Amino acid sequence: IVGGYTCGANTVPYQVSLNSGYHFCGGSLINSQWVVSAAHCYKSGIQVRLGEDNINVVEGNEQFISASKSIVHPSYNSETYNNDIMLIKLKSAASLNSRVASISLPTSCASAGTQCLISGWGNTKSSGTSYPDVLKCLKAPILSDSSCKSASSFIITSNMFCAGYLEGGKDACQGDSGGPVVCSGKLQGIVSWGSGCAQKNKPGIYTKVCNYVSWIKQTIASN
Ligand SMILES: N=C(N)NCCC[C@@H](NS(=O)(=O)Cc1ccccc1)C(=O)NCC(=O)NCc1ccc(C(=N)N)cc1
Ligand SMILES: [Ca+2]
Ligand SMILES: [Cl-]
Repeated sequence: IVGGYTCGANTVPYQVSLNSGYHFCGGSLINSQWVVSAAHCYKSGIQVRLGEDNINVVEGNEQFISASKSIVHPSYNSETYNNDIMLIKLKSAASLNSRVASISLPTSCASAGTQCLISGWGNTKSSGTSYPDVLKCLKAPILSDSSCKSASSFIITSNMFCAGYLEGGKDACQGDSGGPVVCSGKLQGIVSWGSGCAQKNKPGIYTKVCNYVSWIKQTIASN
């Protein structure tokens, strides 16, 4: 997260770190057994880490749980990042508490102008490299598709939205991938893709979770 702020320990209790020997992606806890992340975060040997603040220190509120199944969206396109979403089932149910909590799925999509909370342990610099140990947060509004398209020249599918600031300086970044965009207590976005980080006229692009609720629900029902 570039141009954000320190969240505060366990202030984003649905925020997950995916670990494969090191933190490599975020995720969102959607019930005691399932995590939503980005399809581009798929890899073998994922351990889900709940209750994290400092990812390099055991602070006492963590739960580390292996993935038992990973389900990449059937239509994930690794060139365009269309359908950039994945479900991860936990080997064991997380113990839910004030610091490890699920986040609700949308009942309907959010609109341009709505303010959202974006979080993760990704790069904090728009130029160069700095990875935080503690969770970072950013408030950012959803942009209209038309303003985003004209500003960036990006192709934005129906399953994507732009959020952030066209002026640059505030954005998600590498390492935030797969993490939450929460708006009015609903998981509306997943950190997906972009062009650099916090650059002018290059806002963050996010998987539009509202389009996947039926898929998530039926997948969970049958797995
Ligand atoms: N030609 C097409 N259509 N390409 C789609 C993929 C574009 C790709 N862009 S990219 O390489 O600039 C992403 C990046 C890599 C290193 C450092 C900063 C940013 C990209 O974003 N790749 C996946 C990725 O790196 N995702 C992580 C990510 C998370 C947040 C942002 C952000 N600025 N909000 C950007 C990338
Ligand atoms: Ca920790
Ligand atoms: Cl529009």
